[PDB]
Amino acid sequence: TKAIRLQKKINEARSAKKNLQQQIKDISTQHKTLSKQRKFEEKARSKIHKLAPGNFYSMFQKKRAGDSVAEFYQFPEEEKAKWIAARDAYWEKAKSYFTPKPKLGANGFAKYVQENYIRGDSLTETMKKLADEWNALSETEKQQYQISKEDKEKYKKALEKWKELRLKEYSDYLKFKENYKVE
Amino acid sequence: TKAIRLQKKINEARSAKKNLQQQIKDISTQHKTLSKQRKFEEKARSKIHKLAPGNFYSMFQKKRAGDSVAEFYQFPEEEKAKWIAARDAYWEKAKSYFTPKPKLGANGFAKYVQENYIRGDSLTETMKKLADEWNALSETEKQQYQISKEDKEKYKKALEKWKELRLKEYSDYLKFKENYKVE
Amino acid sequence: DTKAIRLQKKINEARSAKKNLQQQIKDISTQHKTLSKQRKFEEKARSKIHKLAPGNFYSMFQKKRAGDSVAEFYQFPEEEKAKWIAARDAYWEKAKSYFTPKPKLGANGFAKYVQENYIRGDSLTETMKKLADEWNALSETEKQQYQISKEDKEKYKKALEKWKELRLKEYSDYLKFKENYKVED
Amino acid sequence: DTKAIRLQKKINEARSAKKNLQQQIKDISTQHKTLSKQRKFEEKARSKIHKLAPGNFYSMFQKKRAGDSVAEFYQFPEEEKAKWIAARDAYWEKAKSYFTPKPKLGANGFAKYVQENYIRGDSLTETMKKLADEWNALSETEKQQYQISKEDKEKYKKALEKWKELRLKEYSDYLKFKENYKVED
DNA sequence: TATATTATATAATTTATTAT
DNA sequence: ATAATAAATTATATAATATA
DNA sequence: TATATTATATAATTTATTAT
DNA sequence: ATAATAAATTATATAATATA
DNA sequence: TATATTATATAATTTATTAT
DNA sequence: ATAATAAATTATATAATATA
DNA sequence: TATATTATATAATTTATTAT
DNA sequence: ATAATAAATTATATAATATA
Repeated sequence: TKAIRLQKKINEARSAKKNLQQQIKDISTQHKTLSKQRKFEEKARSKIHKLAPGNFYSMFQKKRAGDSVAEFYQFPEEEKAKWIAARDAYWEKAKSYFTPKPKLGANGFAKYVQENYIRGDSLTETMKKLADEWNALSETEKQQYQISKEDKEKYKKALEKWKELRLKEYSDYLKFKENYKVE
Repeated sequence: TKAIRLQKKINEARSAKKNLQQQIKDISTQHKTLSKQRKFEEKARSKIHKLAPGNFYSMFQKKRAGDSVAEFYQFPEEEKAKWIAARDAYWEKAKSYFTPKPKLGANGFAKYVQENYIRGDSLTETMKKLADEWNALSETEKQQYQISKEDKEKYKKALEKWKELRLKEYSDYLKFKENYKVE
Repeated sequence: DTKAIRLQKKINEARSAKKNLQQQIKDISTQHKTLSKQRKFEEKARSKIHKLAPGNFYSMFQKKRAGDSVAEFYQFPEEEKAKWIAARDAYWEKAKSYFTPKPKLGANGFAKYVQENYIRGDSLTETMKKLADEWNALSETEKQQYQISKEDKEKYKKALEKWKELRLKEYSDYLKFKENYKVED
Repeated sequence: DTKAIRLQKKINEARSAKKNLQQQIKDISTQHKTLSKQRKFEEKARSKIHKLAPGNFYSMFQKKRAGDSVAEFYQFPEEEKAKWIAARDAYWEKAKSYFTPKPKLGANGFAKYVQENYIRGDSLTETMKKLADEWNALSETEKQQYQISKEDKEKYKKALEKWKELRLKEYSDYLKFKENYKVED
């Protein structure tokens, strides 16, 4: 019974080590899923940039993309212009899917420049002169040029809803890009 | 909440690994205890051998045992004989603590030699002649020279009780040997 | 004999070879941390120089937490605030003297078209759009004229190399300045 | 450059050195199993030769389980049993011919006293006890006469060495005999 | 550094050996 | 089997290396 | 997928037992 | 040493688990 | 061999750059 | 800010090595 | 007991925002 | 580019856990 108890403890240890191995594999699988999710959310909110024409052409050739752009460099002017116009129509359709990111309000000296910039001024000269005016302000004079807590929370709410909808917009864009014929 | 769940799984994994480390240390400690127990039970049932005189002398000198036996080799005859007589009295007292192991009954050809050996015979000649007689027996003639199942189970019961009491006897002997003054 | 003799020799070689492996693992770990420190320093020595905020200036001279330090700087009077701002500005002049601004690469393609063909315009967005229309109406060899030659590219390569070098020494001198700078203002 | 160059060289040395360590671990494992097989064979080549049981003899010639084989051998008739016993005995004579019995070391101390001073006795236990009384009544130099000289010890050392050698060849020949032995009886 | 190896230093026990 | 001894073998203890 | 464990299934060896 | 065995112990092989 | 590294091969995206 | 491009940087995919 | 992690606390840098 | 900031992001340091 001494060795019986000891073997019983050995068997519980081997079972416990098996449960640990399963939990490690479960956290690894879930971690890979969350890493893919984070990558997707990063691309779905990124800055939308007009696709270059070579990348368009490699999108439409099932050969490898690099060689396709290389062959696109040697193209004549006429086929190159046809590809560029088709790429531009695709660009209009593509940018349609996305909503531009909510901008935050001008604050402090930025708001001062927003209010006291007058049309037809040297930007460097106006910025420096406005800076000299701004620096001479007392701290409560500056404190009235800040964004209220109400507008800050409104921008928080708008950025939050946009962080949501850019996910769905990006998915719709990806479906558009996979199923887009030149036509 | 994705990362919340994932971290929760990571924390359960670190707790589970801690429980596993504790269980491994528990089985290691218990394993060492059982190994000491088995060693003790092995010595408590071993064959009792009369202690050599040098080992006696090293028992009684708190210097290291090997050097003590080495100094005991160079001893004169008189002190050597005093140590040997004291060791012999210790041997009588020591062998008193132990019960000799139950012998199993003679079986088969051994029992045949037990029954047909007659006093004053060449042992090699009697053993060989009895072997020639034995081999010529039929299988049921041999089968009556075996130990009955009843006596086999009786020897099992006796060896079992002895395996028990040799533990207690050995412990009493160890207490005797630690607390024994020559006197 | 020789079976056990060979076996013992290999067992000794493994224990020595295992110590050698353990040493290389910590040495490559050491060099990896060192080369990373080397990277983050050469990165800081080349970044864009930004005028230190006054709260950060005030926290530089107090051996306390930076958050607590800037919080104490916000509640300053207007005069004390102006004195710290003037001291921070004298510091910033002395600091920006140490650095060389990064060499820019030449304008290429449409950027060079704007650089060569920009005429003063009251509306910049219409001006850039008009230059875009002129550029797009150009042929491919007309556009190809507006690219940077290999000579200008290699000159910028050597300029960026010498600058990446010298910014390390500039940053080292700046750090010596920042450690040994008494407020004095 | 050279920071990363040195670091990459050490990282490559560790991965090669790690393969070298993995190889030595399995090689020392291989040699350890091999040297253990070497030990168990030289051990079997020198053990005391015991006449093979008839059930084990019968199981040698059947490609079945040994327990089942001896069970089939127990239920044999007396005549068939005698035939197998005679065949096993012819086998045992042919087998024990292959081996040399182990050289014994000379009797020493009280054993040599018994070897030199044993006179025929009807009661052996009283005889050994009487020799014990004669021995114990001897002085220490009288006892010291009855020990084995260094010359006889070294002769036994060389004899045991040559025997430990030759028993390997004897056991090898016996195994060739046992593999190539047809029952024939 | 606790806590397995390992190893190496020392003591305890068994074995061999005589005869039978 | 009785019986006695060194030698060999095994076991045990303590120190060193190595691995959690 | 080799390759330590490990475990356990089967066989091989050794032991004990008579007498002494 | 003589000799024949059941039984106990050890060794080897085969199958399963597991950890490189 | 599943299943982390890693690495190396290829594609996607951002940056710099002109003027302001 | 507008706008256009190669180049650089980053990210992604696939293949190889290594570690459970 | 160094020494990877790791985690999290604090500080440093960069970004965005106005105009353009 | 000019310039001043809150805020966001990244980097560095300090403290805790953990695995050599």
